[PDB]
Amino acid sequence: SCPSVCRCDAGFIYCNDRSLTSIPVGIPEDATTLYLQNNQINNVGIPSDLKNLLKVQRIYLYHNSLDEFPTNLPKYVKELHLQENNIRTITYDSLSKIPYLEELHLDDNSVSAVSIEEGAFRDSNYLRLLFLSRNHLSTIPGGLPRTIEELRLDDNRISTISSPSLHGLTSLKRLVLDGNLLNNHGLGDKVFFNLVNLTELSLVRNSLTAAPVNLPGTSLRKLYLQDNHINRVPPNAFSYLRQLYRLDMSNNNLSNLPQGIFDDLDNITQLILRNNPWYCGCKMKWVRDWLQSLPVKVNVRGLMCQAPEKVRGMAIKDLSA
Repeated sequence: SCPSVCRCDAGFIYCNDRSLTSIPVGIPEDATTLYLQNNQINNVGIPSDLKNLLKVQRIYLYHNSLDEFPTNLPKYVKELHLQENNIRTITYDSLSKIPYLEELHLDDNSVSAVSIEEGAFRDSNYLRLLFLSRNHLSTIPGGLPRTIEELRLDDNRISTISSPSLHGLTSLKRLVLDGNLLNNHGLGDKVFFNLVNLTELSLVRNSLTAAPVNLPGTSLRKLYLQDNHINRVPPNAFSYLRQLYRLDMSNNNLSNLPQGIFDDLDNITQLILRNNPWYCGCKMKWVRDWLQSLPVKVNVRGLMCQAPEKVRGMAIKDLSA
């Protein structure tokens, strides 16, 4: 039942790390897992008798010679790994050919905003986990199904986010937008407000000049704004976030905080504000009284004076005038 080069055992077919250019024509009728990882298999190397396999559920095709989205894939593919390859073309035809698809992997690929077909993902409503990280995507695609729970777009070329692109995704929980050229104007006017089930949001290493407003405080626990150029934070930005557990704002251009900003945060435990040139004067004296009243279980780190030079390297909670 098994080929000469590739070796299989009770539905688990291991053809991996054998320097194969094309998949073997014959595979056992009854299968569960198919390993084609770390090989030289290209888009043309896929045989015609691959779609005939019904029992298959998970295929590992990462680190291969794929140029576009694979064709003639099996009728049932729950888990599909298409990472570390040169995939550029993702059309409606190749994606709709797989009626059942729970999770799709697309890490370290040459996928852009214009490469994807307009409303391609809208057909397959089984998608829950989608990873579009380490790609050349200029913007988040509009056509996406509501069933997505986890979405990752880290280390991309995203500059602007369109409004109807993220609207409608009710069951979305995690959204990662790291290593992008996203500014305060580039980010949607209202784009996170509708995401009610959103728990984790990451905006690490972006061109953001200020903290965004209209954030959902229904399920959000972790908010990441690390390695940004945030100068001023409005009082409405952290307001209503009564369920926020962690707040990381390391490496930012913040100098002074306005009165009544962390008052709405009730479930707050972590308040990271490291690498910030804080100006310790008279207008921000409210922070001194705030830190000595509640922060016992709540920890505020990196909140030290940088201006003036006389009181540099000292905590606001210990200082008094």
